[PDB]
Amino acid sequence: GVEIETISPGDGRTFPKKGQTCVVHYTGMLQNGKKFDSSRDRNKPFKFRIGKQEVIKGFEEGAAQMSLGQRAKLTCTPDVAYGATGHPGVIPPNATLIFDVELLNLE
Repeated sequence: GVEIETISPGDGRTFPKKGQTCVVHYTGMLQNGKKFDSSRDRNKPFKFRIGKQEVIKGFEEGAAQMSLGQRAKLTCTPDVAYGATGHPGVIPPNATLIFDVELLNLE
């Protein structure tokens, strides 16, 4: 369950593919809750690649459904990120995730 609500600008044609490393200024948010993660704070914008199951599955499909310069708005289901177990002390079990994601990559 990946729902994209795109803030427009970018190009919409340079899509991420396999074997590519992409750079994201992500921003976490809990539904009816506060912030829990921000790459904007640490100022190291989280270089990662595609297809190695590094990130969660809900964030993985959202990165492929964007392009260079875009600014999406993720909405993930509990079963794709943590909802059975829950990340200990940081994410409660059966939680719904909200993300502000801007992709400014290379490659």
